[PDB]
Amino acid sequence: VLSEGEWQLVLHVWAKVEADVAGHGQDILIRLFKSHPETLEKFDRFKHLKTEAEMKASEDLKKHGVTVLTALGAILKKKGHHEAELKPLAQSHATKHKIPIKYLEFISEAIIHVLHSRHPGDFGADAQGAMNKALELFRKDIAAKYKELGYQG
Ligand code: HEM
Repeated sequence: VLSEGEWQLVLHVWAKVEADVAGHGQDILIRLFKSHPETLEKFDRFKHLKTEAEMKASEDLKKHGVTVLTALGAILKKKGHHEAELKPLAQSHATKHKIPIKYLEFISEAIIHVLHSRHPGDFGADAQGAMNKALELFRKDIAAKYKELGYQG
């Protein structure tokens, strides 16, 4: 469980992300695709993008970035009590999108990197630690749903 003070740190920085959801969403998906190219191959709708400049230019990619961060924000603000938000997400990602749990670890890494770049003063070691915990809690819960369904892997 995170403590109340750890959840404060997480939601303090997130309220800054929400100042520019679209620009954060871009940076994170682009970081993921460059760091782990195999993840881009899961997206039929972005597979054609070949360079970072092409990624940056895509309005559809920027739109999806907002989709992703908006779902994550709704989860984070539930401070652990995120059963109803997380279930639909685990089901589509396991059964329709076919996303390994490992790739959720990759995009967690991408989120922490971007937060670090954009918000040093609100993202010191204590905040990074809390955010890491929050994202581990997100993964652990997702992984349990995957296991139930037969997808752990
Ligand atoms: C922070 C973790 C993530 C969140 C919050 C998340 C959230 C979402 C949301 C809310 C949607 C649209 C509705 C749905 O189909 O569920 C979506 C679609 C999708 N996600 Fe994720 N996602 C996450 C991680 C990933 C990762 C790591 C991958 C792949 C490497 C992935 C692949 C997809 C694909 C393929 C779609 C369908 C895109 C399209 O064709 O419209 N997701 N995701």
